Amino acid sequence: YTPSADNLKARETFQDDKFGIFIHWGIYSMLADGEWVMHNKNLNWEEYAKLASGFYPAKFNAAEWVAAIKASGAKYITITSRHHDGFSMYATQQSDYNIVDATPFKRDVIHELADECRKQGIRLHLYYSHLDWRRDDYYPLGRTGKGTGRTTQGKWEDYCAFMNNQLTELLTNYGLIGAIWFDGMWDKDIYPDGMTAKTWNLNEQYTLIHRLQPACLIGNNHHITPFAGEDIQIFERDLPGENKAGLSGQDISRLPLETCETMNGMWGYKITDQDYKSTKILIQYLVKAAGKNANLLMNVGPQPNGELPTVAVQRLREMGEWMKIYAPTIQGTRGGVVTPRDWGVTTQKGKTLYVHVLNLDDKALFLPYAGNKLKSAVEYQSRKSVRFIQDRDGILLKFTDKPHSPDYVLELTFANELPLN
Amino acid sequence: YTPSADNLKARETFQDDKFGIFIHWGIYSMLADGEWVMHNKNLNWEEYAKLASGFYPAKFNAAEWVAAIKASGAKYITITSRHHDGFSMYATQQSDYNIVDATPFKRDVIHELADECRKQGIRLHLYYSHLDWRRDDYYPLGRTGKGTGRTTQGKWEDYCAFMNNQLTELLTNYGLIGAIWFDGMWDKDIYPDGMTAKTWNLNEQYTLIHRLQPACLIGNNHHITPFAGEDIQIFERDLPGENKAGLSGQDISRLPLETCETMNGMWGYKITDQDYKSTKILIQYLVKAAGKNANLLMNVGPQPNGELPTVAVQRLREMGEWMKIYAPTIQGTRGGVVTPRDWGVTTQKGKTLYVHVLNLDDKALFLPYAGNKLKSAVEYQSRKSVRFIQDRDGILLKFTDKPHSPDYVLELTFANELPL
Amino acid sequence: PAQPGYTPSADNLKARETFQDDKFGIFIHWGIYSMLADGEWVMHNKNLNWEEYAKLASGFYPAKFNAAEWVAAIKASGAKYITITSRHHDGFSMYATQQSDYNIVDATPFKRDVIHELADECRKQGIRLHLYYSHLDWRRDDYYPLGRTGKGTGRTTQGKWEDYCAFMNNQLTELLTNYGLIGAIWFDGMWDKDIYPDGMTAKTWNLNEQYTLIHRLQPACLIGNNHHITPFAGEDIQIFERDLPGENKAGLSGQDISRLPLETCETMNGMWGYKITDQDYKSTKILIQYLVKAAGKNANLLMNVGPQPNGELPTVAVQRLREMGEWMKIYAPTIQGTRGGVVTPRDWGVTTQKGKTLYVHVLNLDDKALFLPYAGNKLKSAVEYQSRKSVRFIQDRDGILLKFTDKPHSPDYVLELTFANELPL
Amino acid sequence: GYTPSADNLKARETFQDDKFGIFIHWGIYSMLADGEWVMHNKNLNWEEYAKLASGFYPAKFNAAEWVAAIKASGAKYITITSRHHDGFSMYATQQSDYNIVDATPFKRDVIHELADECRKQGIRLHLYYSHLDWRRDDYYPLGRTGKGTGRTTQGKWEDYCAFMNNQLTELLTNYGLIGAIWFDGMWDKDIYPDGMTAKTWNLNEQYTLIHRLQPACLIGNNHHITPFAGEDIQIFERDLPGENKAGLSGQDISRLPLETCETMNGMWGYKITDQDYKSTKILIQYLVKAAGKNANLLMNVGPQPNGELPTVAVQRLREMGEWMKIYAPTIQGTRGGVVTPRDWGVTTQKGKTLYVHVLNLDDKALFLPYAGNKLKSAVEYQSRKSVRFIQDRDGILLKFTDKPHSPDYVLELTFANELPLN
Ligand code: NA
Ligand SMILES: [Zn+2]
Ligand SMILES: [Zn+2]
Ligand SMILES: [Zn+2]
Repeated sequence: YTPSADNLKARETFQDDKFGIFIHWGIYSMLADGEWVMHNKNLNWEEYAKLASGFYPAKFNAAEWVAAIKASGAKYITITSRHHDGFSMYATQQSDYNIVDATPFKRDVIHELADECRKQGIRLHLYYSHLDWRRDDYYPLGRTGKGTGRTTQGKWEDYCAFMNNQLTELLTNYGLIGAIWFDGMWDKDIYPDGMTAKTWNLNEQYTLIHRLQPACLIGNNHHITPFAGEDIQIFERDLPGENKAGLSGQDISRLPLETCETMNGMWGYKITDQDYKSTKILIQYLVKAAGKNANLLMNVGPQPNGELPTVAVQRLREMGEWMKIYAPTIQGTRGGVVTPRDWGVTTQKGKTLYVHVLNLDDKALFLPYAGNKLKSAVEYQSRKSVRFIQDRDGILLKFTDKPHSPDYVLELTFANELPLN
Repeated sequence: YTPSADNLKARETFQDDKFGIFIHWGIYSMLADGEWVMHNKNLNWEEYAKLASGFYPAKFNAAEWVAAIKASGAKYITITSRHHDGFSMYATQQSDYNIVDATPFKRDVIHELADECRKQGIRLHLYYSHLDWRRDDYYPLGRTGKGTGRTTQGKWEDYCAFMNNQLTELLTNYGLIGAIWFDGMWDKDIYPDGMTAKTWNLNEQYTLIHRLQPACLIGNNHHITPFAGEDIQIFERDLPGENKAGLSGQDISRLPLETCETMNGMWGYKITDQDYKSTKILIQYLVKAAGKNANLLMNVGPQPNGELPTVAVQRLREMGEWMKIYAPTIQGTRGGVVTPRDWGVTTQKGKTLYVHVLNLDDKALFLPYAGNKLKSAVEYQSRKSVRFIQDRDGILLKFTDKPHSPDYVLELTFANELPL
Repeated sequence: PAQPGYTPSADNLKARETFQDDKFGIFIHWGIYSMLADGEWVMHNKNLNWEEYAKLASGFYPAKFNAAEWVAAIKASGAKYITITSRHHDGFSMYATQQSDYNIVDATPFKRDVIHELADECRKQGIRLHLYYSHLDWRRDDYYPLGRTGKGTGRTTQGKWEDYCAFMNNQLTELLTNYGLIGAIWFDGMWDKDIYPDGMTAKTWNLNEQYTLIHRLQPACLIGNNHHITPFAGEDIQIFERDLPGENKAGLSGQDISRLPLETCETMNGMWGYKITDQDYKSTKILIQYLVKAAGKNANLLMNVGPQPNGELPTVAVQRLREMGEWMKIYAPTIQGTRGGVVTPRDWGVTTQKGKTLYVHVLNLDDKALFLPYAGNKLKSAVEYQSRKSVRFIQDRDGILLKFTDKPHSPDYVLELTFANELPL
Repeated sequence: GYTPSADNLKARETFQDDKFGIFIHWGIYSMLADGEWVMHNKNLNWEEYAKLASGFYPAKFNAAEWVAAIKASGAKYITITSRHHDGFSMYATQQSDYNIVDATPFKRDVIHELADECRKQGIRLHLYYSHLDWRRDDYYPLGRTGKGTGRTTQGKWEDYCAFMNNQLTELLTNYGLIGAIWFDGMWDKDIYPDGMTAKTWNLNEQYTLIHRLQPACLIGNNHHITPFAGEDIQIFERDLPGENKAGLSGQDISRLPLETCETMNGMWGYKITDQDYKSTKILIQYLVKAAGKNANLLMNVGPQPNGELPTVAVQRLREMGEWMKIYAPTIQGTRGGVVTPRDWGVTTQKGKTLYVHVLNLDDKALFLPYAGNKLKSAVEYQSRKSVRFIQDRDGILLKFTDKPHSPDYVLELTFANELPLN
């Protein structure tokens, strides 16, 4: 695999963007207990499908959704085109089990979002599930979905053809797509060959994607070393190199990095979970991702009435108030020469090092960097000079006051370009 | 309270009818985890209310619902006008939290059902909750609804006025109403005066109901001695005199009796519960209720797409095929002079005793009844004669074959009217 | 022959008849799981490490254990035999085995072979001793491959199934050599491998070699196997767990009733091993009726007690047993020495029979007449079993109708009916 | 009111010097092996639970082996449960037959045996004693726990208080010198308005009795609030002073000697399902972090029903001791340092010496926010090599040749003036 020039350009734009919004939306939103409900509660596949003919998110408005997300500073959206329950949220001809043909809503919401994304300057990424709890040609089964009541059995080859045909539709009828974001491969990690490219038909899938849209980036949330043909690496609920959530532990690759996370605790809408992370924690999460050279893909789970959660919209609005001031210290940067520490992180652009102080009550900060003369240091907002001392061992900044919250940012200007590790 | 003559007339018709269908339907059908979900999961009243603007039961059809129910032999429907979550399934003007104003469906389903009920000859009963998990004027709180996020406090007097105004709408704008079926007063059984008529404004409520529709029957699912003004007594998930479900134990009154039960395990739609009682068990439940002089109110929980569960429609249809043969042995009867036994039950009408053999391998049956000469005994369906021996100790019936299922019915004719 | 190839010896057939005559035995589930007092399955249920669990043995000291007192309290109930766990699923041996040091003599400070002590007192007091033995083992690494249980007990090495089978053969040999005459071996656990296509075969479980070995050592020893399916050739009794034969209220049965002697087993509270949270012991009335219903279905009742970690039988269980024996002092002849009666069980009760005698056990009837579907044998007399008062009856070609002067009393209103001809079996 | 004796004040300073002790929770709840709260948590009938006693025989118990394994860690004292909430006495009390000597086949006074060995091996013995009782019917009225243990008779609170006084007298008369009484359980009555008063719990009389029999005996009471007059140590449960990650703290830091208690696995009593013992690295750093906050660490082990200390805990203690063999002077005999805890580590101090404990740092330099006291020298504590430093009015910057090693990279700084205690 050798990525095309347009793909490489897209990789650079992706890393420049730093911030996107995940959207998990499907008929599981009506049950309002998370996107895994079909499997978690062993719901019969035919009984679950009866929900579709009552699905009517009357307050859905794509312009409003995209506007609310753009106001956060985010530059792209990743939306579930089809999740594990096998329901398609677009006008597919591969199955009548889709938002157009099976619901009274009768509208291709992916189409409506694509149109508004294009109009508002937001890039559209498509989540697509390798795992299927409904179709009988997902056979043999893996570790999940054994309780969903399937009693017939089809051919894996036909399931793979189904996925190819759906990917082809998604990359034909919805304009330029910035990425395909695969998920679910891990379902067969119980078999010896269950995590191979051959088992999952990855080479054919990736070649097909890049043939239709060479600039489209491919990610696959398998939590292991990226397969040839992937263009981004995904870390689920952890910064690269961290494993507090237990879904990581894999080596950091050379691909563009993206951490995904929930704003409350769940990907799909969950009516019992209204505990949304504070704006301060969300801002620091984005800064910490940027400081580890990674994008943040922050999730919102839309309601069954088609509105984004009001509290999520407020958080996004307030993140955008901060981005109004600080976006140039995050967007367009890469992880800085000083890797993340307990006090905070650094990001860099050209000859500029942004020092993001997130957690420090003292009035001095040692930076382990030498060999590049520091010409100036100022507070990013006020532009006041920051006193400093530099020698062959590093740089010591001194501050007039306690670092303020949520991020006390210093702009350091060096004589030479900062190295890219 | 002395019931009007129209009310007494309605009480006898109710008992004649013997069989009705309960319907629990609301926006809780969307969450498909039972009608109690708002309390069970301590759902915030404002967050729960956001569900209404996505409620669109597009496959609802009142004519199909009523026809599927009529086909079972059932004679009446009891539907939730407003349950504990406080959402009104009708075009109330007392709150904007209703099916017409708060949902994109925009249709008064109770008015559509009332119209089909009247056209198809089915009587309409209305369930109404005394308990409210949403309104801040339901104050002080009882034992439920403490977790639904209310932070303002109103006045019980205004909540009582709310209930009166809704009852007036229901008994004025929907034609003749066969019964008001109250529920939820047990929520305040934790307080010393929590279960009094004064606390719950029952006398003013009951008088209002009977003023607007004197023939309307009043039931109250309080699980205790019926209050003056009530016209039916409710046993929840048990036959009168039994307490296998733990919600009964109260003395049997002289009011008409009604047992309510679920066809699967839950009143509201519940996607995890697809375990519907067999047709045999449902038929036997109706017969056992009749044999204890009680109606059976059997429940269906409609889906959020507006359809009755297809398996429930099937069960109803199959009950109706049985009723097409056997309806005269339970409708128009009262509990029989021989009270329920392990082998089955009896029902009666005039001088006729119907013996319902539900569970018997023997080719004979002893009946402990004496003092009334038995003139004839036949198989109800075949009309063939059944040999019998009668003396002062009782009656012994003898059969040619072992009793068939689900109900082997004998028709016995006595010289004198059977006592009640 | 009920079971081809296998022909039971004359002495085995005699033991089968005595077993059915006895009708009533007491199950005893005792082991170091009694210390944890949360049931005999605790090592699997809580995924306890096999090495950590074994550390319990060096603290096991049931100082109030008294074999004579146990056997006396059990004899007092009318029970005729005891079935005791020699080794349950946790793999701990409650006797002086040379196949493993993980046993009550070598691994505990108690240092006493309690099966030997019980066998001696059973012989002294006229009670027969049956031995439970587990096919399933959650400790040994030669229980390999695993079945559906025991995957969480921390085994990290693997042995050979052939060595596990040799281990069981040599333990069975010890049990049938060193403890006198043994009335039955009661196997359990082979359902563990019902997840495999050949997992329930005689070949997988080495049953033919085991059964042949048992009957070679003690031809009169009866073999039962709690597999919940059709009995394998060489078994001499059929077990129904927590149900009467033909019933399946507890969900562990459903298998056809064989021609072997039948035995239903049940707990007196809800659990087999001692369980400190479960003090809900069935009433004497329910226990008496359970024994009668078993006898009426031609089955023995094996009723369980789970001894405490201090070595005592639960006081409430001893009281129930005493009160059952008070009833048996009067009514034992209507159950012991009988077989299931020509009238099979009904909602009102059951019948048992012996010779020309039919005992009608009315367990649940408020009316003052009872129809009995039996004809072809002249009824000569009917009396109340205890008072001996005559019971009025009418007999014709369709059956018998008894009439009673009073509502039937509890827990069992027994009538004794005497016929002209032997009752059929 | 309360003025501590000269001997009490001396014992307070020795306790703080010692820094490190081992908690032992042992009782017949060890046989059920599901925690010391089991009789309440599972609503066990008090009579049925007591039947366990006649099967209790910890045949592998050996007081010398226990004390030896604890001494090998560097710890200087042991705190053992003389009687926990289940009401069972682990010593030869004459106030109840429900005790290890009279009610079990073991027939041995394990507190006596431990006291003998503690004296022989030079380890101080502290006695935990529960104010809460789930068995006795004179614990009446009930508080929030123990309502399911099946009591159907009612005694008198004054008789329960007399029972406690009589047991405390035994423990302070028949067992040699006792370094502390460690009370627990009065929070049971925090549901009543007067439920946390000294009057309700008879504390003044109890404390006066303890200090009359053994004036140097230190009194602690795990009530999670401001210490009562007469207490000589303050207890923080599962948190360092000033922290509340475990939710049992939040009380102001007093001027009494401070002690944080914690479990090695997750439970105080033996728990057969819980074999997740904190790593030696985490245990050493816990001890250092406690010392850096001017607190002792009381680290728990829950002995098995066969009488052995868990072997993994013995091994952890041994490894702790291998670290203490090198680093004990940087912890024992110190007080919390003038630089309070930071993300990178902590400081401790003695005289003019500041020990800088680097616990979590990838840099080859460290800024210390301390001024007004001239730094005379800085060395690596273990190697003794000099550490370069810069000092000015804003603080001190230390520079290191290599990345700090684990579990604790210790620098020894020597100042011109005595370090203050704030
Ligand atoms: Na009868
Ligand atoms: Zn378009
Ligand atoms: Zn012997
Ligand atoms: Zn001594």
